[PDB]
Amino acid sequence: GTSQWLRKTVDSAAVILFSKTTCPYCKKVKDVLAEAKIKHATIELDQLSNGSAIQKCLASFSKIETVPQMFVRGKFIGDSQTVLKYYSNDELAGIVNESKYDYDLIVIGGGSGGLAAGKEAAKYGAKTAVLDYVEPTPIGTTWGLGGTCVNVGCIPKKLMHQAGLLSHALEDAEHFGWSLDRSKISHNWSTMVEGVQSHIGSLNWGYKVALRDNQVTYLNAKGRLISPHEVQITDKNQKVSTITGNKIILATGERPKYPEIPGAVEYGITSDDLFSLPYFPGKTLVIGASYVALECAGFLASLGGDVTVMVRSILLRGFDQQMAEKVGDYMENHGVKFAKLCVPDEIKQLKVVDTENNKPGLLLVKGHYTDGKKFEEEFETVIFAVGREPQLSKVLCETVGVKLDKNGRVVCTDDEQTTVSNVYAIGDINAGKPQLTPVAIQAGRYLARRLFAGATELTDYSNVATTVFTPLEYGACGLSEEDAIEKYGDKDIEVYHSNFKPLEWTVAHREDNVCYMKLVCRKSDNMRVLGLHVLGPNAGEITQGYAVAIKMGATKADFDRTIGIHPTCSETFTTLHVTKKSGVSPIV
Amino acid sequence: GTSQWLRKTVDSAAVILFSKTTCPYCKKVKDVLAEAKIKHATIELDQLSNGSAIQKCLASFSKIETVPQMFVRGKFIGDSQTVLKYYSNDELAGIVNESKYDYDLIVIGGGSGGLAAGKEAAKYGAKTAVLDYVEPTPIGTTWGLGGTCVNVGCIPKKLMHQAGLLSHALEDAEHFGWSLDRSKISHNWSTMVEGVQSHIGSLNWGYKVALRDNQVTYLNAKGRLISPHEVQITDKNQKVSTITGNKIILATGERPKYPEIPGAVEYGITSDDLFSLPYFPGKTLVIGASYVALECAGFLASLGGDVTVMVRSILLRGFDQQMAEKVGDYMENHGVKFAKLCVPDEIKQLKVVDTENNKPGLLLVKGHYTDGKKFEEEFETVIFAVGREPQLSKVLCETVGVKLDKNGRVVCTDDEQTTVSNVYAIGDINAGKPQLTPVAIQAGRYLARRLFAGATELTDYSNVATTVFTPLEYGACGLSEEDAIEKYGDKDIEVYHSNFKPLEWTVAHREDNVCYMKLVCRKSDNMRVLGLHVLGPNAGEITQGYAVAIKMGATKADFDRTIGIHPTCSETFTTLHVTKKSGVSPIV
Ligand SMILES: Cc1cc2nc3c(=O)[nH]c(=O)nc-3n(C[C@H](O)[C@H](O)[C@H](O)COP(=O)(O)OP(=O)(O)OC[C@H]3O[C@@H](n4cnc5c(N)ncnc54)[C@H](O)[C@@H]3O)c2cc1C
Ligand SMILES: Cc1cc2nc3c(=O)[nH]c(=O)nc-3n(C[C@H](O)[C@H](O)[C@H](O)COP(=O)(O)OP(=O)(O)OC[C@H]3O[C@@H](n4cnc5c(N)ncnc54)[C@H](O)[C@@H]3O)c2cc1C
Ligand SMILES: N#Cc1cccc2c3c([nH]c12)CCCC3
Ligand SMILES: N#Cc1cccc2c3c([nH]c12)CCCC3
Repeated sequence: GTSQWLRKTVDSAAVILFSKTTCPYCKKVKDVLAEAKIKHATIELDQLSNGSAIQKCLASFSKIETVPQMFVRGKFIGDSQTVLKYYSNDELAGIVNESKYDYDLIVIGGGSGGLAAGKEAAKYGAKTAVLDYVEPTPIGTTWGLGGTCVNVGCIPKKLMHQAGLLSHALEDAEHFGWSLDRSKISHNWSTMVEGVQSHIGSLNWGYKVALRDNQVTYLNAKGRLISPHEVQITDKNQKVSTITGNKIILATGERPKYPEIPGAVEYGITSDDLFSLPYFPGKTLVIGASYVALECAGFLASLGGDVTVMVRSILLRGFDQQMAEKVGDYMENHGVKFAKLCVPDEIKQLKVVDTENNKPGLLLVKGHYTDGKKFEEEFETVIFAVGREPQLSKVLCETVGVKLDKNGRVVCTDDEQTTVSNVYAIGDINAGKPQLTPVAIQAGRYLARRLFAGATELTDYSNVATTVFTPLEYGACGLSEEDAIEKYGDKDIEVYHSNFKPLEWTVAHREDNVCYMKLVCRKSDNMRVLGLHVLGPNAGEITQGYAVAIKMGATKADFDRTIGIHPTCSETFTTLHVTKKSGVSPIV
Repeated sequence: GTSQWLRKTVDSAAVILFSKTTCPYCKKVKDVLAEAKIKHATIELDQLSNGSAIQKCLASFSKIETVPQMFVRGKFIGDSQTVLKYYSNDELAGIVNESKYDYDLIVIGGGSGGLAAGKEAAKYGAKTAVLDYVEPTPIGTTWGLGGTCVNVGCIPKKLMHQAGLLSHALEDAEHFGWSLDRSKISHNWSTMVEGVQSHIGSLNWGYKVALRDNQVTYLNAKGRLISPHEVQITDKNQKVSTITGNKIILATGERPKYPEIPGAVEYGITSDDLFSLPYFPGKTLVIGASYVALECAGFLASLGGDVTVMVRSILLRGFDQQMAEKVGDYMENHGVKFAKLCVPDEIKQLKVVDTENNKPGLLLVKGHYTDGKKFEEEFETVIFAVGREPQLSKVLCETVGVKLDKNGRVVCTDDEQTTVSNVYAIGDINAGKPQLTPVAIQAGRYLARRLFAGATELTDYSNVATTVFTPLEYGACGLSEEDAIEKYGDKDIEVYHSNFKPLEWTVAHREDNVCYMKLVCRKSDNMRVLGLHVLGPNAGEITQGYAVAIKMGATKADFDRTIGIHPTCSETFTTLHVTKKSGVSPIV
């Protein structure tokens, strides 16, 4: 019970003190540790409804019953007088660096969650080190500390989204009385990349400073787990060496995948190259239909690019497919060409990349349709976006004993633990979890606090809100319509749906019936909202708030009784009434 | 009990039928009424957990116990065979127009809630009429059906907001690689008003069509309640006449207020004139500090106007005052001049409005500071925005017996009822209620359904979300910080707060620490979120979703455990930690 919790907190904490806020004698020892710059976690026993039980239970270790007690790395250090004896006699910081290992904590992977974990760990006294290498792309693209979001993901994509919507700011700017001529402005790619790279720069720097000011040894080195507590590192100078840690965290994320065909790796790029590209790609083939694939097709189009997407099977597999279809129909209606049910066979080269003039090469793409017909067409740039995958063999010697799944990802209990007890994994290599940057951040912080601070809080992986930043934005929460039938049966599912139109689009003369939204509720369980969907502007802002109501289990009636803000788009959700079952049309 | 509910539903319904979905004999009578185009409400007894009790209780009226039973205006009409006897013998529509009054329902006021009520009422068979007059402003400004939001409120203001933000689209458009020169574009006022007026036109028309297709007699006439069931109307031709109604609904909203000083009414305008102004106002005095006053100062500035606001007392009285201050400091830092603690004495005229050249007059404003000092300065346009007020004496003869409060508003029970039983009020003349367009809409629909359909649902007036559409937008939900102390005491209040910066502002080189947000929770009641506040872009979208969680009573831990969407602004709310109490700084 409580019994058993507290033996784990004492064992795993680097430095921990039990106390009471109403106590001079706890206060006087805190003061000694602030001054000697000794960092620690602290449990105020007068603040848990468990504190009496623990205060007596503590004695199993300390053979005493009173506050304060200080432990260092599982070992009882002493009460008040003995601590200040260790201090007055100049013996403190030598016992507080007593460790069977170099580091309390070694984090392989300096990305989203990996930095999140390290930062929170050193807060509570754990001697923490953090390791990052960026494997260069086939053409040599490489970036700075921070991981996939910062450098080749959510941050550079979304700014590049923003530059695309500004293409319709200027269109609309005319009808609202501004005296520009949209039809005579042009977008410049280099100037756009230059700023996006300037901001990424300042993120790279800010993380290095953050780590340095928390006492975290950053180690620009490729790291491998040979034994449970032995991590082996290799630097830029190719020097080898082993470091040791009590607890080891695996947070190395993923990297892009390539179709096995002639020409791919040679003459094609991916997401990692695109965001610091030194020239505008020009005519572009986007192979793939993931969110990454449509989003990148999206801003390329919006910045005057000539864009084509080659769709193997469906658009956005695993999302609601009505919204898929709607998402893509906006993009077709606004430029982006789709090659439907189609698949590459080989890339040949017609012109080499000209790295003096900032100009692309030129390509011949050869592929086929599923019905038989051929596919042949020329393109200046070919971007593959067909999936991401981890590469744990480079990182995790199969001999240590961590159970990978069939995909390549790690099997973890609901506290992120691997089949070796001193190792854990978070981020994209956790199996069957949401592969999202704030999800990683959520895991790495809550896990840190349980290893080095006695926290019990788990991460809730369910019902995590998402948004795709396509020309029209799509934001989502919960099950998609088709699944929620496949689980409770059509009869048990009612759906409320509606078109709409942002007030801003009225004067701009935009479309009457493209925006859409729907609630998928369960009849039998009090009409409980099972999933929520919206396509229109600012879907991220519109969605995120409803992620809370839903995590508390909201029903339709909660939506009905709550009052809207006007004029907004989001206020349509409070007044829905037309059901799919009814057959009444959802227009305006 | 149930007993008593059902005598009210039978009494007030114009035409109502009790039935069961599993019934051929109910079906066969519905078919007869669809064909004769007879409209009605319908209670399926096999769908309430009260249905057995009612089915027997019904007999108090019908002396029978079986389905279906049809009543018209409180009178039992017959079972199946007798209804189709009335029909085969060509006697139906004559009994279904049996009424002790011309209309079931007379709605004085053709605005937000007033139209909302009328529309929902005629759905369930009630012979409904709707009345609207627009009292011309002192200079003669007048508009079409729809009310204050449509014509001189939320719709024309917010589009005019939109034209203001597009002023910073074009600024930012440069840094994202677009080849315009922001510094050489100018805004044209006439072209902007022209479009906003085009959209309002199409709203005016759409309401007239809506009313006409629901069978609602629209009566462009000024209406007055002389007796409880007698309403007297006067048209454009000044013709008098009386109409009679069973139930009477008061929904005439409000109109603008004027300071009692020389020159005001003569040489000044208000909100009603501004939105169809035929010239750009130029140099403008904004007297007032309501939301209306800052919002209008806001877009005038953003469209290059030279703008000044004269603040009697505080900014935005009744909102959080930290957010007030922050709101205004953005506007000062972005142009808008504030004359602090200051008050007009008189307006004199230097030039008359020149209505050929589309040019304003010119004014001399004379006023004083509260400390003594004088105020004297010239201005091309003076906009008064010092409060709205109803004028019920024009509408409601004091002799009938409806209890007004001290302000001028009506006293209603929590079902919108006036001290006369057949009369009700909704919208801005309901006392002590939120004066918001979707609030009016919410009252007018739920009230309709209870008068003519047996509904029991009330409107929940508490915790209604708001947003001010100032240059920086401020959206709000719940108590403001100062109140939530004044009710539970400082010790019981914890506050979580944080700065932030939209990812979009990064490349645009906008400000590091202007955006702000905070959660005001109650320690003792499980840290329950009492109010929520945000200042940044898209506050309306950002807020509205959290209006639901809060209506279900969300606590901080609900925010902590829910996962964010990234990059958005809204995702800061899921990761708050710094408390005001702690004193840790909220920057970035
Ligand atoms: C184009 C794109 C856009 C995206 N947009 C969004 C979005 O808008 N929102 C969202 O929530 N998610 C988005 N994602 C997903 C998001 O990036 C991931 O959830 C996130 O990056 C996962 O973080 P992580 O901490 O698991 O690992 P990563 O961020 O991938 O970081 C792990 C780091 O460890 C390094 N590493 C690997 N092996 C070693 C080794 N042996 N030694 C040392 N270092 C090593 C890697 O190079 C990397 O820098 C996007 C992804 C892509 C590709
Ligand atoms: C500038 C401005 C901006 C606003 N912006 C917002 C916003 O963004 N969001 C929001 O929620 N609220 C906003 N409001 C408030 C919103 O307009 C009100 O809540 C709403 O208009 C109230 O509607 P109502 O149905 O009570 O009456 P009204 O909309 O005022 O309609 C009543 C109608 O009845 C007419 N009438 C009066 N007397 C008679 C009579 N004797 N005979 C016939 N007809 C008569 C009136 O002329 C009017 O047309 C704004 C208000 C203003 C002034
Ligand atoms: N299409 C599109 C699109 C997608 C998202 C946001 C916007 C905005 C405009 N167009 C948008 C024009 C001005 C208002 C903001
Ligand atoms: N200041 C300001 C302001 C207020 C509300 C929204 C916005 C946006 C910009 N400025 C904004 C620039 C482009 C992104 C959208």
